[PDB]
Amino acid sequence: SMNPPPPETSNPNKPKRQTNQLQYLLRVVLKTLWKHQFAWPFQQPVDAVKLNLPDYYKIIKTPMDMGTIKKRLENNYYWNAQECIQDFNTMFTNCYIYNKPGDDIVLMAEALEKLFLQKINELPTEE
Ligand SMILES: Cc1cc(N2CCOCC2)cc2[nH]c(-c3c(NC[C@@H](O)c4cccc(Cl)c4)cc[nH]c3=O)nc12
Repeated sequence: SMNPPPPETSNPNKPKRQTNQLQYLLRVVLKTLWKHQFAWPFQQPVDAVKLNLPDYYKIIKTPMDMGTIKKRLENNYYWNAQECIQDFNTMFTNCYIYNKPGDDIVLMAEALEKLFLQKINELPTEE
C-alpha cells in the first residue's frame, strides 16, 4: 500500500500575502488547536499504510491536516484567510466522512472544531 504525496506547501508562482487575518489564523487559531490534547492525530497527513487504512485515500480525495496548514501559514502560502479556513474545514470534514459518529477520532475532531469555531468567530476585520 502507498500514501499519496502530501498537499502542496510551496508554489512560487502562486500569489500570496501576509494579512492580519492570516496572522491571527497562525498566532491564535493554529496555535490553540496545535497544543490541544487531541491535536496529535491531525498534526500530519494520515498515514494510511501504518494505520492499515487501505481505503482511506479511495474515500478522501481532498486530504488536509494541521501539519500542512502550519507549513502553509509559516511559508505565507495563502492569499486570504478564507483559503486557510477552508483547509481547516476540509480536515474536519474528512474525519467525519471517513469515520463513524462517536468514534474516538470523531470526538477529537469535534473538540478541536469547537475551539476553531470559537476563535474564528473573532477573526479581526481586515487591516
Ligand atoms: C487505526 C484506525 C482504524 C479505523 N477503523 C476502526 C474500525 O473499523 C476498522 C478500522 C479507523 C481509523 N481512522 C483513523 C484516523 C487517524 N488515526 C490516527 C491514529 O493514530 C489513531 C488510531 C486510532 C485512534 C486514534 Cl484517536 C488515532 C487520524 C486522522 N483521521 C482518521 O480517520 N485511524 C483509524
